[PDB]
Amino acid sequence: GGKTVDQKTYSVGDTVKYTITYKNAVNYHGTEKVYQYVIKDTMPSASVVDLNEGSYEVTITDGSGNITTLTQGSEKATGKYNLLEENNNFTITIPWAATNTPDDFFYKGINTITVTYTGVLKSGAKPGSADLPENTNIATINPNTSNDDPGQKVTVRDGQITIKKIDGSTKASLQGAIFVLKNATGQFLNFNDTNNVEWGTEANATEYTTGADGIITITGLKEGTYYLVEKKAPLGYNLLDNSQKVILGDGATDTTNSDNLLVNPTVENNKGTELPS
Ligand SMILES: [Ca+2]
Ligand SMILES: [Ca+2]
Ligand SMILES: [Ca+2]
Repeated sequence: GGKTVDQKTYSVGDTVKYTITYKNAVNYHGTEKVYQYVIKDTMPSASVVDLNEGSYEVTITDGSGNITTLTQGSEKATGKYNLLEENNNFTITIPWAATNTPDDFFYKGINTITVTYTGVLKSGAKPGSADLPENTNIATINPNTSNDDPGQKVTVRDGQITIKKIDGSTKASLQGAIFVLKNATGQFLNFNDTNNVEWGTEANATEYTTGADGIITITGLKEGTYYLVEKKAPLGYNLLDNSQKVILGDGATDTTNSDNLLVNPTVENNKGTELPS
């Protein structure tokens, strides 16, 4: 639709670039002179996507491709837009004519209004591919003082890996194993800032321990190929030599309800000699 984001999925802490596009901007609406367009954007909670205030680029593109880049201000004048930011939301008002009644229009023909801006994904975002109103924003664009536009929505997305650690023979769930997560580019996950996934050295990696249920949950990752690296085996088990590949997104296995952003790899462990005896 008319509201889009730059990536199909994100990791927590990533910059999300949003684009709002409105292609029907002309000088009359009904028989009424258009003297402004109002763009209102209601974002998710800032605990989910935190708007970067002041990040806007506002343009008008005419039918020939000519671009006018607008600048911020309250004056009713060509080349301007007014901004109000409150509560993680914003409203942009673009004056369209020098006066409100019949001329003194600033722009001619059929124009496209584009607003680009950014936000930052935070820890409250929900993972997966389902209907997620909490991850969704809505932008409306209306002439003059109308509020009838039903708006354009987009949902930011991320993924989750639920690791289950078992004994390869008995299939029992095993507590106390320690893993780190590696990406496809040689780096290790540091998720110590709960609002920001980071990738770096192994020494700086976050260590995850399998719980009483054998599980580790890592929530808030971009699609891609990851590798589960065992740092400590459960008590009595041999340390696994090699990592286990886990795909999140296209190509995923072990999905929950066919959702390739909710994956459930099982890692098998091998009892060490003393434990079979
Ligand atoms: Ca130009
Ligand atoms: Ca109305
Ligand atoms: Ca980051």
